[PDB]
Amino acid sequence: PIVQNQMVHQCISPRTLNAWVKVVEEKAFSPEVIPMFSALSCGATPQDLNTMLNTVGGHQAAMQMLKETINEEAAEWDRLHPVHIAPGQMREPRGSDIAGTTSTLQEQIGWMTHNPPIPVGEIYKRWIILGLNKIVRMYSPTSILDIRQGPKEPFRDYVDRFYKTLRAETLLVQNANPDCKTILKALGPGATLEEMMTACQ
Amino acid sequence: PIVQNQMVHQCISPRTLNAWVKVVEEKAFSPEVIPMFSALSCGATPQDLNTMLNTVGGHQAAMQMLKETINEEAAEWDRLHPVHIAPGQMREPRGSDIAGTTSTLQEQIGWMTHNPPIPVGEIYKRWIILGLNKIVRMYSPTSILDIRQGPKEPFRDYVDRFYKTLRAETLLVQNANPDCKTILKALGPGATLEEMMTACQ
Amino acid sequence: PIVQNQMVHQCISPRTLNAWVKVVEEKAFSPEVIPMFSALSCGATPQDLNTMLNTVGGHQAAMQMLKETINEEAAEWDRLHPVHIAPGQMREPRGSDIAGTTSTLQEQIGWMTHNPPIPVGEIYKRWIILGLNKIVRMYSPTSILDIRQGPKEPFRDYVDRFYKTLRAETLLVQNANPDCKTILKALGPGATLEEMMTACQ
Amino acid sequence: PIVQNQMVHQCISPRTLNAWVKVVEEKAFSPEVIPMFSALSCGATPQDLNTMLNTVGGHQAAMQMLKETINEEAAEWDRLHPVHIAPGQMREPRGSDIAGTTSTLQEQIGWMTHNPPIPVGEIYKRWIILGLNKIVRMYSPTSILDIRQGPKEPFRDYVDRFYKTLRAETLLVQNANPDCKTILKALGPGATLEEMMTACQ
Amino acid sequence: PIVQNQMVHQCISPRTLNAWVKVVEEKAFSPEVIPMFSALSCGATPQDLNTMLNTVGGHQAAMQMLKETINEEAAEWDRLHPVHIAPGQMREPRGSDIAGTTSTLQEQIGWMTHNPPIPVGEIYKRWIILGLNKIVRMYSPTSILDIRQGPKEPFRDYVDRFYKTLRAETLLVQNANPDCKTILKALGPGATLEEMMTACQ
Amino acid sequence: PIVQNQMVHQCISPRTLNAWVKVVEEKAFSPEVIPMFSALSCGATPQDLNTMLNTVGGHQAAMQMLKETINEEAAEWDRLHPVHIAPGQMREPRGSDIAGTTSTLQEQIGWMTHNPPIPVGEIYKRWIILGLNKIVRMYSPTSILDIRQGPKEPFRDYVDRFYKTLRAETLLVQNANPDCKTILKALGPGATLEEMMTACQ
Ligand SMILES: O=C1N[C@@H](c2ccc(O)cc2)c2c(-c3ccccc3)n[nH]c21
Ligand SMILES: O=C1N[C@@H](c2ccc(O)cc2)c2c(-c3ccccc3)n[nH]c21
Ligand SMILES: O=C1N[C@@H](c2ccc(O)cc2)c2c(-c3ccccc3)n[nH]c21
Ligand SMILES: O=C1N[C@@H](c2ccc(O)cc2)c2c(-c3ccccc3)n[nH]c21
Ligand SMILES: O=C1N[C@@H](c2ccc(O)cc2)c2c(-c3ccccc3)n[nH]c21
Ligand SMILES: O=C1N[C@@H](c2ccc(O)cc2)c2c(-c3ccccc3)n[nH]c21
Repeated sequence: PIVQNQMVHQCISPRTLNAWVKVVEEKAFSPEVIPMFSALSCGATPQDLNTMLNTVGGHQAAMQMLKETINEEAAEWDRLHPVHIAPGQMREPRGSDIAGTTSTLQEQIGWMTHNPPIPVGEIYKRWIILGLNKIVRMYSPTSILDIRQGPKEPFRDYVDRFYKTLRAETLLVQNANPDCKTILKALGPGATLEEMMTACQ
Repeated sequence: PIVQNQMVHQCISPRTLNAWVKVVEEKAFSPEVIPMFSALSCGATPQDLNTMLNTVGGHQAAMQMLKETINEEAAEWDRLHPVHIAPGQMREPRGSDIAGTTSTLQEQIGWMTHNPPIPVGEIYKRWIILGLNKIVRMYSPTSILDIRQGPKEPFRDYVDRFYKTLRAETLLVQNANPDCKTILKALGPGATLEEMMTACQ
Repeated sequence: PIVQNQMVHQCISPRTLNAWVKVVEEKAFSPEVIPMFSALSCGATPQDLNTMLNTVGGHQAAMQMLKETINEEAAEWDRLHPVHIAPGQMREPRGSDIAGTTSTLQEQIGWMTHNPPIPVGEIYKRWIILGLNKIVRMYSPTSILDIRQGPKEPFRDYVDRFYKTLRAETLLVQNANPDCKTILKALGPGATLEEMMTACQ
Repeated sequence: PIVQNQMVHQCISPRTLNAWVKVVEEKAFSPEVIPMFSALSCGATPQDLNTMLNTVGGHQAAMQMLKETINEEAAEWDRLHPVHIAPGQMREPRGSDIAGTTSTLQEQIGWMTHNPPIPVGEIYKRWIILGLNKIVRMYSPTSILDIRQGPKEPFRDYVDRFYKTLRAETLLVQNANPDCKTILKALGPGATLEEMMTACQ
Repeated sequence: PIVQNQMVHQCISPRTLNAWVKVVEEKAFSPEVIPMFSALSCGATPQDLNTMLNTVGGHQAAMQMLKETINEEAAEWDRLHPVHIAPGQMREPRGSDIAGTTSTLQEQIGWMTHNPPIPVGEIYKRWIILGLNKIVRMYSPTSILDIRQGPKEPFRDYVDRFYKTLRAETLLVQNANPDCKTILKALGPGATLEEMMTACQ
Repeated sequence: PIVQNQMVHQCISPRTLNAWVKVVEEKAFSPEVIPMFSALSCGATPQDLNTMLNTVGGHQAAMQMLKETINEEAAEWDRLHPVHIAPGQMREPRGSDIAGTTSTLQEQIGWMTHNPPIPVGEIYKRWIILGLNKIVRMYSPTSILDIRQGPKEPFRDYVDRFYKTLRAETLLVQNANPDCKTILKALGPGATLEEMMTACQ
């Protein structure tokens, strides 16, 4: 990453490398893996972002889809900012430069700590997370329509499933079971989730 | 977080990220998870507080209730402090800015290290903990009325349960079993818990 | 904690938070948990001491007894030092201020690093350890009178039990078994534990 | 490694040493072990690169092949840059010097931090990774021709295998099973992997 | 401990605290626990040395013997250096001061960093290790006389046992079995252990 | 160790202490334990090298052989450099001084950071590794002559064993099984291991 000591490059740590690999192995593309990726890639250069993605062993269908999303975003960067060199001067980053493909670490360090800074780490991380959210949604096994409360299912457990599915992807009342549904209609409109959950406790 | 080096931003650590996720997985909304959250979010920016909350995989009914509490507190912040920009000047944080929704990391860094400082990390953490205490209370399985000492239950074990339930949520004497209750009445008023626990040992 | 960088505040660490919670879970109120608590709370502010105590999940009968001891010590602090404010000046800490109840972190930082320093961290830690020793003694299952050497028990194992019990709470010779007791009387007075343990090997 | 404090030598860490050894033990020469090696050897001297390779216990057929690749690259370095000494002056690194065989740590430190720098760590790491990719390819058990979708195999699982094999080493459509193949031909040309994977969901 | 930043006090770490406790739990008073104790107590104050000893849960017979050895050494310190105060001046450390019993942390910090330094940490550690070696020897289960090579025991395994016992507490040839003994006598005098071990391989 | 802050002494870490002890316990005197020892003892003083060796619990036959090798090297140091004191001046290190036996930590710190430096840490580490390689070779269970490819053994597995044995201690072709041997002779002379391994795949 780049961090303060002045902004300087620091090695990505064994802890960070390990953390990311393990979260992917344990959680796959569960929605909460996105904020974890983002946190572990704090201050990350494009080389670091590529390093973290490369260390993943499985899920190569997903990694391939991620490359496609990244390519799309790179072509849009080049559409918006066409790259136009003078000796010892900073060059303009194209799409592939931001994705760490055609840029060196020094060039990446140069853009990020420049004044004004060109945050190629954050621009790339945005493309990656955009791609990762597309995968999270695809790998979501259940539609929100299929999430309904079972006759003996505690209301809490049903809501946990409802917003879990919704995160990946008055309907809550519709899909509640008959008993709790009657209690919820009795509360009327403008009832908070807290009040609903207490009412069906 | 923000810490001293001067106040500067530091990345949230893999240890901290991991610690929080594991405590939630192991303890759910047991009362003691609140002080742990608060300690792990020491010096935290709103982005950090959102990051920690986002990394939680389950409990989305609870996370939804937390958003509701946060919204309520945000509307009260905007009621108390209406946001009213001049070039290169610091803007006033509204409710959603404190919750990290409509504020950047730089703006957050700017408010927190300003002189005088606007501690948006602590103001937000207060809203979160307020919401988290509401959940702790809701998920408490047992009422204090139902906590009574069994005929062969050691008095210590009963008191452990009594104050455990009470933390989530002369009654102690009333709910004691006949044998220990007689010993406790014999001690009279103004007996400390220590003396009570020794008397029924 | 407060440590040198100048004396400055540092966040309590995930390692420290975890260490304390695990020692309590594994050892409960075994005597050796007191020196571990004291070591893990090195340089601790009252907020830190409260944080460590709060993160404990079980043992709420004990935590309640601890509050009682702390209250007693707070009332004695207020008896000895009655608190008597001038703008931008340091105020005098009362009992509840030392216990972190009515004091902010800044006020705590202010007292501790002041010249001359008012060590509210150490004064509070003393009250806590005083309370913790009272609990260690209470939860000690065996009296030293009941610790006696079994007919086939190695003398070493018996002494391990004898001083273990004694830590929580020529008697050693009296409670030794007949065979080893005769050997010990033959050594006469002024025999060291080493010589006793060798003589009954 | 060499890192900023000025560029200075730092010891390779127990965490780093352990990380590398464990990844090799768990993953052998799975493709993703290359980016992990590269990340763990960030800022590494030739001595460090040799240290990491030496700590590997098994896979000595592979380590021998790696030496061969390294020798080949060393002979090409000597072909391109023949080494031609003056007292207290820096000497020119030959092939074996870059590979850490005939160079001391001080000489390595000297080349790397020189102005202009001769990055012997990165030049050597390139030779090593070049050798490691040759092994990854050799130890790949399956040809991409043999990767075909089973009649009841989810399309996602088949693509995971397809790009996994391809990483080690409209064919994707050809090797799909009859049912999904018909759906894919119906999409026409220029369909993204995302659309293909959704179409066969 | 005390370390360089100038010599300043640093908190004993959770890693260090944990390491010591675990080594004692796993190895008891195996000989190699002494050098581990010494390494973990590097730069340690008397308070730190007492902290490490206090955190040990079992082995209170041994800890009691350790106190006895320490007392003996303290009385010898007071015999050699009788303590003879002037305002704001450093006082002379007596036996109990070195053992951390009657000395504060500040006084300990004062002696250790004084010029010339009075290394009370090292003087105390010497008393402790002297006591610990006495225990290692006592808890050694086997005499070296009883260590003899079994008829089918590999010579290496026998020598491992021989020097293991010897560490706790031409004899090696005498106690070797008939077959290997004849081979060893054939080597003559002045044969190294290496040659002996090869000869009986 | 000694490291840069200026060259200053730092405590050997719990991580480092633990790492070494565990590698010995898991790998004994497998060849790869030598480079691990060397890496973990980076910047080590003789006291540190002795500390690491002392913390090893088993293998006392080997540790004894190591002392013998060290003694031999010490006598050669004294043969080459006879030690010949002036107040407050640095003395000349003899054999036993380099081995940490008759030298203090301060004297060791003094030699190592002197200008010009006398690297007693590296000179001693060389003696130790020289001794450790002698043990690795001795404890190697299999001769390279006994390593031959089984009739159904994959060629890769055989080569792994061949160079494993060779590390501890056209022969590769001779010891290959009939089928693969014919393929290898057909390749002719000057075939690389890569080509051989592919040819017998
Ligand atoms: O140099 C690299 N550029 C990206 C990359 C590589 C190819 C592509 O079509 C899009 C992005 C990448 C990746 C990568 C790996 C998995 C998912 C996304 C990007 N790894 N290394 C690189
Ligand atoms: O940008 C964010 N703002 C909050 C948030 C998001 C929505 C809302 O109604 C209240 C607060 C939040 C959260 C969040 C997640 C779980 C519980 C509480 C807040 N995560 N990210 C953000
Ligand atoms: O703000 C606090 N003050 C103490 C406290 C709280 C109440 C009391 O009667 C005595 C001390 C405390 C504790 C606490 C918890 C368990 C045991 C001892 C003190 N946690 N937070 C606080
Ligand atoms: O000093 C060294 N130089 C390399 C090396 C050693 C021999 C060779 O033919 C090529 C490279 C090496 C290695 C090594 C070990 C395994 C794989 C590759 C290089 N370990 N130490 C050294
Ligand atoms: O303040 C202390 N002084 C020593 C001590 C305590 C009593 C004694 O007779 C000798 C040394 C000690 C110990 C201690 C504990 C176990 C073994 C050796 C010393 N713990 N705390 C203290
Ligand atoms: O002070 C010491 N000097 C060495 C040592 C001790 C005796 C000897 O004959 C050779 C070297 C050593 C060792 C040691 C232990 C195991 C193997 C090699 C050296 N531990 N402490 C010391």
